[PDB]
Amino acid sequence: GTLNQLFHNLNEIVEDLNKNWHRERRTLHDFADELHQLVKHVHHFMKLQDIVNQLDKLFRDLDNHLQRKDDTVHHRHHQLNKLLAQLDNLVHR
Amino acid sequence: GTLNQLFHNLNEIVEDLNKNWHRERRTLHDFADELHQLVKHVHHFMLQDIVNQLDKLFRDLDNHLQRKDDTVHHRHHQLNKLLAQLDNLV
Repeated sequence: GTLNQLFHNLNEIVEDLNKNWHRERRTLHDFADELHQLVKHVHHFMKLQDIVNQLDKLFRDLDNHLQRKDDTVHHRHHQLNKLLAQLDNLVHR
Repeated sequence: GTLNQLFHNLNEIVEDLNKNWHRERRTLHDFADELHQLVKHVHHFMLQDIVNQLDKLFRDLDNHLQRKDDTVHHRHHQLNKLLAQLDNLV
């Protein structure tokens, strides 16, 4: 009865979390791509080497960050869904 | 009963969320710091269509990070309420 309240509340939180992740992931992936583009671009222009090198380092840091983000969100996402399904079962029983 | 397993599991999940945010936040702020220093370096170096794009990216990320701080603040305050309530029920 109150268990129903928490389920509702958690379900909403987990949906919100998912939606934010979709938004973040797009924002950061476009971000990276534009970085990529600008690294390609600077490499087409050519002293200016410190700049391109540093952008390349930054592209790869981010790129590395997003891969690990994908894996981490994938795991938490299944752990929260698993848990919501358990709540679902326990409330209605 | 089994609402114990559910509480404990959610506790752990919420702590991991929290841990991974601080790791996240750090990684991206440092990343933004460099980007800024870089923009600021090139600005003084400067064709110049690139500093425009560079300064665009910086605020793109800076915006994202301020937004995130707020979003994370809200979510975690919600999950704290919920856990408190859940452990109250056990």
